Amino acid sequence: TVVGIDLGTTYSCVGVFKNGRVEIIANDQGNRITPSYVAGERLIGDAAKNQLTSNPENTVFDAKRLIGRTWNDPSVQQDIKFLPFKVVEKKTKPYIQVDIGQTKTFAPEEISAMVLTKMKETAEAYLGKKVTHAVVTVPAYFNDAQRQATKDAGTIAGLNVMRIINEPTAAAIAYGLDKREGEKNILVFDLGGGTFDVSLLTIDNGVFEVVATNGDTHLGGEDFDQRVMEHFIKLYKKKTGKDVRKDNRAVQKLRREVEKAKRALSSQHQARIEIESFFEGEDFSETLTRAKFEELNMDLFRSTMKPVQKVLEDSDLKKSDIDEIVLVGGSTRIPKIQQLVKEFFNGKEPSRGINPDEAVAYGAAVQAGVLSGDQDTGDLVLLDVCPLTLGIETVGGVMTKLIPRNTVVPTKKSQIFSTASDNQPTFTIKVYEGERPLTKDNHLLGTFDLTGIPPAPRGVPQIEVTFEIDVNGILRVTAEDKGTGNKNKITIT
Repeated sequence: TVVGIDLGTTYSCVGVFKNGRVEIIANDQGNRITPSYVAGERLIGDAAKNQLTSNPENTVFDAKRLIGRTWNDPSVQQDIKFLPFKVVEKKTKPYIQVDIGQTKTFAPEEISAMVLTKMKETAEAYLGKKVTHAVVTVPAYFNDAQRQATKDAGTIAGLNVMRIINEPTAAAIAYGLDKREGEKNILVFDLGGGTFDVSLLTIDNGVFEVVATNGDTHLGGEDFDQRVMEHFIKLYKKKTGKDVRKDNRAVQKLRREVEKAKRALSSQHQARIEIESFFEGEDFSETLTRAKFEELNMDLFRSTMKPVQKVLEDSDLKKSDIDEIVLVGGSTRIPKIQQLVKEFFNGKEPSRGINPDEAVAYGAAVQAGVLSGDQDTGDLVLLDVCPLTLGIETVGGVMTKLIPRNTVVPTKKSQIFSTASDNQPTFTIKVYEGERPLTKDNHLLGTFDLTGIPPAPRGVPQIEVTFEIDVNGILRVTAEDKGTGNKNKITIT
């Protein structure tokens, strides 16, 4: 069976379509999203990320920033300034050098391969079978090199990447926006852990097109965490006099608490940050209000509107021209974000229902099912049918059908006719092809007579007219006096 994988900058997610529903699969730790992190032993996911504070030089993350790019790419030269691990050119490509005290050099797609191996190892456990096929998502702005590099990361991990799909397109498919009538302008607002992407999608009768894209490559949920961590470190110093910044474990534990507290503030107006051994055996427990969280981050929040205005004016659209707003990324749970977006679109409510950090993985899994042979319902048999309507002329030049259009061949169909006059001694069978009610508007294929009808009043004699089509398309029309056994036939080609 084939799975859907969201391979994100900061977190990755895996889903699958089974028993008429998509299932987002939790990992060994029970988390439905896995950090895109790799760190004597080799660690992948939550374990690797927990090591960052103590061993930054040899903890690899944000490989998606480098994948399928050249060393002299201004984006690469900019990003390597703030990455703690060693990035070196080799044949014009950026390579990551870490200490396993063995030193090793990894291509970005090799780090991504390890992350995909973990997501593959998450789905196999749940399903109880080996996973060999996947639909993998990429940002809409990815070029062929970045798409191929992502394909190669799947191949190294032992997956047949059937399709590579745009992240905004996958989000739209999760909300079933592909299964509506007419044309729709859709904005995708994607605020992830480390990246902000805005995408203007057009859908005209099932067909998706990415009109324009914008955002900020260095804005995400983790920037909101940093602002809160700053606040509580400053406050703890003021409350006590202990500076905590250089205590690896203190910052590690504070980050965990701020992440969970932030998520609670998406549901409630107050959350408690409780650390048990914060610094030198001292406990720390404080309340963070929603109001205080919003105050610390309001300028970051307001900055997400600027790229939204740019995609609109780059695509020659007004706010009014937008039909749907789809929210993607964990950070779009933040009530103030949803409030700002709604305010921006003069009272229009963004689309919600799917957990916004699972939306891309959900949509990937839907397309996965569409290419999955496991979802087999029932088989078809081709029918041989007659493309034309065949019949005979009745009193008044009326078209009486014996073989309707799309009747299956071979066939034998009989209808009973009688005389239109008292002691009528003969019938003329006039064979017609066409759809019109008067035979004058239809095509004559031929005629024959049936003579020697014994005398009787009108409507009393009983004649069976039979139309026979065999395999060759040979039409054979028979008229039989059922009373006597009198017969005549014609064969039309």
